[PDB]
Amino acid sequence: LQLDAHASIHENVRRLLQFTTSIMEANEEGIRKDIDSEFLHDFRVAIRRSRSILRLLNGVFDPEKTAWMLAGLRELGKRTNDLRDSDVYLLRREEYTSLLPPSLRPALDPFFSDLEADKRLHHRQFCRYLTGREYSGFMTSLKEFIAEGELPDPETAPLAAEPTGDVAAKTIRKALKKVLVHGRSDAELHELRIDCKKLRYLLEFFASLFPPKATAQVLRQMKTLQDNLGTFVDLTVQMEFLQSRLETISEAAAIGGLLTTLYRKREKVREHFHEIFSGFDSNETGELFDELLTGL
Repeated sequence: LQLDAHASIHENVRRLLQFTTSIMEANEEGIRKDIDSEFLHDFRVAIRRSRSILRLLNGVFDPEKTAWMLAGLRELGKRTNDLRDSDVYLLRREEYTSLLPPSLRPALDPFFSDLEADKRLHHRQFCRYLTGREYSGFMTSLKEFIAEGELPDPETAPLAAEPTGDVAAKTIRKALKKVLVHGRSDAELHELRIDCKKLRYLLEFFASLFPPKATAQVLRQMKTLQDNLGTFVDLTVQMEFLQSRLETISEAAAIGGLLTTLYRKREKVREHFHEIFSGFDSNETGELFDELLTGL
């Protein structure tokens, strides 16, 4: 993504949406033809990033347009959830049967055949949504709206006319601050993980304003904090799923198996958090951001 450093933040956020919506549209065929699971993944990342930035930078667009985009994107994202789960868990097939004693492994067959049936249903549901008018009406209106370069009423869109550099340095700095304030359980790790996502999204949005070498230095600096939190949440999610699948004797032993194995690992991940954040919460970190943001 290529930003104009002296353009208003309204201009640069529009450029972001142009970019992310073009990703959504580019990935529709691969999803519909079921080429592989990466297409839906990239489609979801584009939505998540759009929603995140539009919310972090509230006041860049007219308030009615902002709520309309956010509500539309939220519902679009929601539409992708069931199909994404289906792809995701089927992809864990080799891995899941590898955690189990060879005696519990065959009891996972009905579980994966259920997943394949779910995949078929969700694929059809989502494709029917992608080829309908509600989706295409939304996307057409969205593209049309993001083509509008004219600045909105600054009374109710007070951020729109501000210079990007200013906004970039202020928002990143505040996002880093939130991470540290908050880092200094379960609920603490879930929240902190979102703090880091929000920081990462801003970095990736604003990257073309920086020298390449300091964006990477900063993202490498965050990487183990983000790996910790991301794995901890993903395992929680997996456990929540496997939990639910139980309510619906061999198969039960197998899932109790996976559940137990993932709970174990999640506690180890947990235990290693404090070390990692304490290493991130350093004077060096705060300098690396100084170097990134200097002169903005």
